[PDB]
Amino acid sequence: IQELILSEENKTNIAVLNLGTNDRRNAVLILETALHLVEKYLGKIINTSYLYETVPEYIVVNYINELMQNLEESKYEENKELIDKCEEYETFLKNGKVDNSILKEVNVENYLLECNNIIVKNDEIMKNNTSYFYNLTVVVKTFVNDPLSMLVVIKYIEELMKRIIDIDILFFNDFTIFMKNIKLEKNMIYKILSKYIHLEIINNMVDNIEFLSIPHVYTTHRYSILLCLNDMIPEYKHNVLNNTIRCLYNKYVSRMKEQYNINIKENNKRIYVLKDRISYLKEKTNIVGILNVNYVEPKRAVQRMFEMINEGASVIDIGGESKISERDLVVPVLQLFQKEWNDIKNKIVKCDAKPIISIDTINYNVFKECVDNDLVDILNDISACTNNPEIIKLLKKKNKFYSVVLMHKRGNPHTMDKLTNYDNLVYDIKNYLEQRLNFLVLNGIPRYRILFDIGLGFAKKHDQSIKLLQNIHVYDEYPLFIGYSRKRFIAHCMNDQLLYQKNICGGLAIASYSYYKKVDLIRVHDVLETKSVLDVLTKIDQVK
Amino acid sequence: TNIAVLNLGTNDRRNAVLILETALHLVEKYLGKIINTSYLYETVPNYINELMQNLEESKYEENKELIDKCEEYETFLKNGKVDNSILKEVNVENYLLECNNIIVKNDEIYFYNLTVVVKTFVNDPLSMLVVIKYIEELMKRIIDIDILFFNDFTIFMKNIKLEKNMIYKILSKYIHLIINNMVDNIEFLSIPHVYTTHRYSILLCLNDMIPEYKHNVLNNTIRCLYNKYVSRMKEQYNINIKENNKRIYVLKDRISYLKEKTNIVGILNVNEPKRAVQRMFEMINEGASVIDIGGEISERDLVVPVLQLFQKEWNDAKPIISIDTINYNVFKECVDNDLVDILNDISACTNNPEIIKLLKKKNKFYSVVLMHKRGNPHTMDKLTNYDNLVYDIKNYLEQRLNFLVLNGIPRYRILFDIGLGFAKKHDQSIKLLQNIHVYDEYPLFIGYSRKRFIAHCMNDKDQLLYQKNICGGLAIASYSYYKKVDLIRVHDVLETKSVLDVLTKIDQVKDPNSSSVDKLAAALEH
Ligand SMILES: COc1ncnc(NS(=O)(=O)c2ccc(NCC3=Nc4c(nc(N)[nH]c4=O)NC3)cc2)c1OC
Ligand SMILES: COc1ncnc(NS(=O)(=O)c2ccc(NCC3=Nc4c(nc(N)[nH]c4=O)NC3)cc2)c1OC
Ligand SMILES: Nc1ncnc2c1ncn2[C@@H]1O[C@H](COP(=O)(O)O)[C@@H](O)[C@H]1O
Ligand SMILES: Nc1ncnc2c1ncn2[C@@H]1O[C@H](COP(=O)(O)O)[C@@H](O)[C@H]1O
Ligand SMILES: Nc1nc2c(c(=O)[nH]1)N=C(CO)CN2
Ligand SMILES: [Ca+2]
Ligand SMILES: [Ca+2]
Ligand SMILES: [Mg+2]
Ligand SMILES: [Mg+2]
Repeated sequence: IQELILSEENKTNIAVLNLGTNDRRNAVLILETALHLVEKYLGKIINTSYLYETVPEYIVVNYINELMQNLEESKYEENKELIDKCEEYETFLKNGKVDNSILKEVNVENYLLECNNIIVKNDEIMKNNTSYFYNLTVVVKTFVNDPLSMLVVIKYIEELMKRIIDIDILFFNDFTIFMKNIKLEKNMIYKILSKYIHLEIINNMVDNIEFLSIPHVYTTHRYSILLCLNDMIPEYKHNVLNNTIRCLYNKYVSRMKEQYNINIKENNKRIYVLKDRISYLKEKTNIVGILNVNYVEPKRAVQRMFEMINEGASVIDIGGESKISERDLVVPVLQLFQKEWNDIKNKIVKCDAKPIISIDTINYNVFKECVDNDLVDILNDISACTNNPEIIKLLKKKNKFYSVVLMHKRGNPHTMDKLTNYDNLVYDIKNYLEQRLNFLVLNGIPRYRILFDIGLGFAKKHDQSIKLLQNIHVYDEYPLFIGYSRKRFIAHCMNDQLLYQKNICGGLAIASYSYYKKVDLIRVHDVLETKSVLDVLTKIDQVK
Repeated sequence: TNIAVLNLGTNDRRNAVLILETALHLVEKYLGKIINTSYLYETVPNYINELMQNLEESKYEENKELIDKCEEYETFLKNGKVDNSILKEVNVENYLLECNNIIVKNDEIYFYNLTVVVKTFVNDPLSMLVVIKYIEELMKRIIDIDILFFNDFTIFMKNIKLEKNMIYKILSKYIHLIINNMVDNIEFLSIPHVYTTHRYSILLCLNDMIPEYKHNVLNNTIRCLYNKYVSRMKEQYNINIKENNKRIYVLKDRISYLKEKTNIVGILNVNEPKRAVQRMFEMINEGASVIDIGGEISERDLVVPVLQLFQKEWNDAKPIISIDTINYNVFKECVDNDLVDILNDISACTNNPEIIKLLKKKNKFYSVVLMHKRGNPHTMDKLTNYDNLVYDIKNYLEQRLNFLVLNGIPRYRILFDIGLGFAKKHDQSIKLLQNIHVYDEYPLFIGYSRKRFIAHCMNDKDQLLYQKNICGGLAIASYSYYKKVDLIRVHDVLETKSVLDVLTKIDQVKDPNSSSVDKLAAALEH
């Protein structure tokens, strides 16, 4: 019992996990706490799905903050170093030569029978007599020897966090396992946990581990699982599966339309996260108000910030970059705002009226200072983290994750207008942003915290800027952020302060278009004007 | 007194209006009364001034008297007991064989169509064809006028030869008075016309006027025959037939394709004539296609000088001029002095139905905006109970169009306005916009600009509300653009033009399938 499980030969495995909660209000917090415990106790997070609000598929407070300060250390070291490839993961996808399973495997026929046996039994049990699920999948490059050991460590995580959180193993390497009548005595659980954790309870866990199925029994039966896997590993084909995850996903979607007339997408919603709350993808065009700092007037800038809030902005994007350092332009403004917002002698109940703060910077030192001082929520990196990818390390704090805008450009402001050739503009830009996302996600950044920005006017001719807008549908599956405001291409569409006026007016046309295209965020100079447009369009859509 | 259905055709694109409207007058002058018209259609298979002055007078009197019913026309539609045919009438199968015989013989090798209904004093379709061919000759493919129906008669006359003596005495019966080309042209006579059920353009026009008509020859109602052709062109040939067979409305004298452009109508609201003519020029330069002038010291004194000064300064890309009046005498003056092109009647011509008489001259037709409202400015906020808001207003406006059409105002010159903010609560104005698609078949003109409902949608204080209200209007401009509203009446022209331009640009796709092509190319690349 103690020989191959606690074997000193350290290996690198690939595991796929499903994370789920029922707590709508705290979903982000619950799930992201689990994500941290996974980085800490299991290995490295190298892929995530989007977050989903999910229809239940049963049939065929702040102690979390205090837990985070009392965690036992892992026996395995964290490494935040950027990686550009992962060999084990490539092997896992292909899906070939890894180490032999230390747990006994079953063949396909045995797996299928045992799996169906569990499901029929479960459908029957459950036919007895509510709330949405919040789901996420993750890929972990794990130092844990085997899936039973991993299940033990996962149950500990579940215990530490305690329906609040459900963590399941969907895949572990290419293994096919069905062990039926597991009992591990308490000392064996202790021994497993001690291999991985500097232990400082177990009583619960003995009861809880009844059997082990790899793949998870419900992998092919739950839409919510297939929905999450489709984001991460669509080309993947496990031995016990009739097809790739993408094919299984697509067939499920059509099976609901043809056999049931249900569009299964309608009540299973994709979620992105700007700060700490759920946003439904494509459900709201958010206004991002632009705050340019270039003079020094930190008091005037903070007044403008407050003006913008009242004018209707959900997000404030501050930037010094377009003598005195960038840091000295932005940090004092953010420090003043932070003070002035805290010294609100108004309703302390009115504290969920705070705008999300975004910083338009490519510079590590500036972002590092803002983050340490709790001055910002989002990184707006116009180089899509290519100028200094080390910034990606600052998006992960132990309990906390930050969101990030990835924008496309070529060159710098003086070389930009030259670098205009594209073989296939729309798709070049899209694939570029997709590749940039794969890199952050490979490096442990939650997929649902990443925003795509085509970068209008950045190494684009005016016709190319227009064409990217005509073809904006290309981002229908993704969180989309655009900045068209006061850019020169608008003017090029119209048939000196009159020219500045027509430009602002022309932007509001793009605000309308964005609204109808369900653009998630628009970065604008003119907040009041934009808010007024969106309000009217919203009201015309509201059927009473 | 007979009921005659005519088709009128031309192929000159530039002068289609002037060609077909002149033909309309000559029909009015020489044949009876126009009591129905269709829309103008573009379908796919000039000293008229000198002619208008030296025109021969009819043997019948022209009365512009309004009517609200026409019993003969109602009997035509039924189709009940009418006067017996004074000509050789064939039966069902005999007509069908003879019909097929002209079709197969002709099957051996842009079009602008308009149908009309005429209450005619002319005794028979053959006599009418004589007057019709004479009408065609006075105007000389330039204009072709056919007889689609004459009462309920099933007629075929196999070979016709008539002399200068016979033709002169038919043409004398109806006119006080060359016959050279006329003798050679009249070969035969078919009632109904041979191509009635065959050409799409004909069925398209007839569906405007007489959808429930069922001639003894034809196997279904004009609508059911129309609807079959539409569904068969899609199912059989995978072609949307409405793509190349476009509906036309006319604002002045030029063709406008229904639902193809959102025109800006600039508001000139008087109370100083010099300042107001400056604003008109400004508005043209900001991108207004139409100017809407309204004073409503007298209404006439506020507006007629401004229009007269404008007309002059222009003589020292012309905007279409619209007058916002319900006053008969004010419109009459403007129209006699060629100062306006359009009547904007906010009472939908119910304040004074006589105003409709002024939308016609010998050579002129003016267009009109019909707006829905209840009451006056002081009472309207109270008059907000509707059985079915959306449908009561549409039917209301449809009844009004029918009335103007019964009286010979061309169908294609009448514009619909829902009257936002007139006897509508804020939610009802919104509901009306939400349901604007109910006007997909019609020329639609709306005015939201600066009205109170815009403000109600929003979540230095009075100046802020003013600014928000102009900006909120731009959202409605955008909506109007996507919904394909034909005209929008606005205060802020530059702003609205800026918005419409950007939206037009976004919509101009150089290659209509480059979207899927580029997608495939990306999918085929490593
Ligand atoms: C030399 O003068 C010029 N000549 C021709 N075209 C020009 N381009 S432009 O006027 O259209 C223009 C204007 C402003 C910008 N940058 C503003 C930003 N735009 C964004 C941001 N962040 C995010 N995420 N997305 C953004 O779109 N941060 C700042 C870029 C292009 C131009 O200006 C540099
Ligand atoms: C004295 O009465 C009033 N009292 C309080 N608030 C009022 N404000 S309101 O915003 O609801 C509003 C504003 C303007 C109007 N009418 C302007 C016009 N509107 C049109 C037109 N012609 C056409 N064809 N279509 C038009 O919509 N001519 C003039 C109607 C309602 C108000 O109305 C004048
Ligand atoms: N791949 C798996 N991941 C998680 N739990 C599993 C798996 N295979 C079997 N189980 C068992 O399923 C039960 C967990 O159910 P739940 O409490 O709903 O997560 C426990 O008895 C586990 O031992
Ligand atoms: N119902 C009808 N209306 C008009 N013309 C007709 C009719 N029946 C036969 N025709 C003949 O068709 C000729 C005109 O043909 P077209 O102008 O080429 O369509 C006339 O001169 C008539 O002789
Ligand atoms: N949609 C959905 N349904 C479920 C889920 C879940 O995560 N999502 N988890 C279950 C057992 O924990 C039971 N049912
Ligand atoms: Ca780790
Ligand atoms: Ca007459
Ligand atoms: Mg579970
Ligand atoms: Mg003909």
